[PDB]
Amino acid sequence: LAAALCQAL
Ligand SMILES: [Pb+2]
Repeated sequence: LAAALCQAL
């Protein structure tokens, strides 16, 4: 979940 968000941003 944390990774997904870092990538998105
Ligand atoms: Pb991250």
